[PDB]
Amino acid sequence: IESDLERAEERAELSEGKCAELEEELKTVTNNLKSLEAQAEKYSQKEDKYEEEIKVL
Amino acid sequence: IESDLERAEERAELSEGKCAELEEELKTVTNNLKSLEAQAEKYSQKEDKYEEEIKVL
Repeated sequence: IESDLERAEERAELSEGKCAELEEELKTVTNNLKSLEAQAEKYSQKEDKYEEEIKVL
Repeated sequence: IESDLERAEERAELSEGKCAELEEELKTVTNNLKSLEAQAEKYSQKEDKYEEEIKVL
């Protein structure tokens, strides 16, 4: 039973490590998505401004 | 020892489930990020053309 307990412990440790890594990856990619969305909104506004400038000039 | 082993194995199962869910989230967010990268590239091309026309005018 002691050997069985050791095996269970090591499996749990590996699973937790993978979980932590996945958490970090998701955090990074979600931050990237947020930044890109803000940039896209600003770009739409800039595009409208540029079209207005084209018309007036 | 037997009780501790049972609890450890249950913990490992829970961690594995969490890892699977994290994998799903990561893949979904990755796809969304790629789509928005393409959108931003289109934004960049539009801005380039508008800038050129502004210069000409």
